[PDB]
Amino acid sequence: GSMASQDVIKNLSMNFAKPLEDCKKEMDLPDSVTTDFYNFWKEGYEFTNRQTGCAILCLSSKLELLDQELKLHHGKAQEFAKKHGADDAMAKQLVDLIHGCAQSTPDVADDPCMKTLNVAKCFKAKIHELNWAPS
Repeated sequence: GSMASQDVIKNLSMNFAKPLEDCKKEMDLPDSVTTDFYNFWKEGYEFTNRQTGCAILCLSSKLELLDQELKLHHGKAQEFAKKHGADDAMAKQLVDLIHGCAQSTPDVADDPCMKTLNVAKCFKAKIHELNWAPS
């Protein structure tokens, strides 16, 4: 049921966010990133600023999920989902959601942080639409 899928997204989310303290101390990120992460799955929550996108990129890099251009490595992202309990179909669906969001969010501003935050907002909305967002 939707609760089982939510549990996969919870496991993914918690493991993804584990190194946030390390990222904050390495990059001098504002404490607003920690607030945005606490509220990441809260329905109707809007993110604070582009530094939350920088935090998402730092967490992605620590988990070796980014390519050299700071874009998601689709294969590594799929495998990350499977290691946290996604079946191959669910993992492929999650990567397709991120890919669709990235195609809707070209990096016109040469700002990987703001582009990443916009992709994350789009991904969050798609996950709520599927009732896959954990409380």
